[PDB]
Amino acid sequence: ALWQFNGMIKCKIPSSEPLLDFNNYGCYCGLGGSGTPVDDLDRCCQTHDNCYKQAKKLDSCKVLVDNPYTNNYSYSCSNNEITCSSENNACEAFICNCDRNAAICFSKVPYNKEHKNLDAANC
Amino acid sequence: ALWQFNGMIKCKIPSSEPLLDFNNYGCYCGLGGSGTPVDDLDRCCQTHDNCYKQAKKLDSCKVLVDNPYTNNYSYSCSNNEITCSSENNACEAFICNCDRNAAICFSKVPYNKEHKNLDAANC
Ligand SMILES: [Ca+2]
Ligand SMILES: [Ca+2]
Repeated sequence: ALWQFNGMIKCKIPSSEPLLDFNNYGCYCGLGGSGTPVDDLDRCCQTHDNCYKQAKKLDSCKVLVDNPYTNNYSYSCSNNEITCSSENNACEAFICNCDRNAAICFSKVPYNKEHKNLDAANC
Repeated sequence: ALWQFNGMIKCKIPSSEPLLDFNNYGCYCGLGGSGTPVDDLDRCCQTHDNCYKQAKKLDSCKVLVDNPYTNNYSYSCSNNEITCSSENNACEAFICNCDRNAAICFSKVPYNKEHKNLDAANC
């Protein structure tokens, strides 16, 4: 869920408030997304949107009526590393991994304020 | 909460159903507990009851109206090891550790069916 993803990105970027800093960035970081990623942080977001859309094709995920930003899973953050728990059932485990990967991606790319609240005419 | 503790003990003992196998064992494994532990598994349970009672003295825990078996925290199980997450606030982090320790204790001691549903006249 949204609230596990928020903490995974602060696990990796402790100075950040992910829901403010990474929301509404580029063409993909945020609800939906279309067009060409404007940079690498945006490409991180596009890959995560594709991961979430892959998750929805999983038959395990067909039973999950709570769709991905409300679908709760388990993970821990320890010494700024993220671990998806084995108690996750297959669907939750797929979304956890989607989230792990996007948070780690976000910590490896530049952040460009120019792209914050980027006008949609760009996507 | 009860449901995080159940999974921590299956993290460590994967063949088990903790809520059936360790409930109502000796004088301490179960709600409450008084008397002398009948064995080492029971002493594991006494130490965990003392941990939970220590937790209740914490000032952090004073705000937690949901008392410990409903007080949810985060942890992961990976390769049969348990890790209490850093996103746990202090109270939850104290209970998580109480639970980590009891699950690891339960995996290191003998299990004695004689003590299963042990008559209270014994405690
Ligand atoms: Ca998006
Ligand atoms: Ca007890």
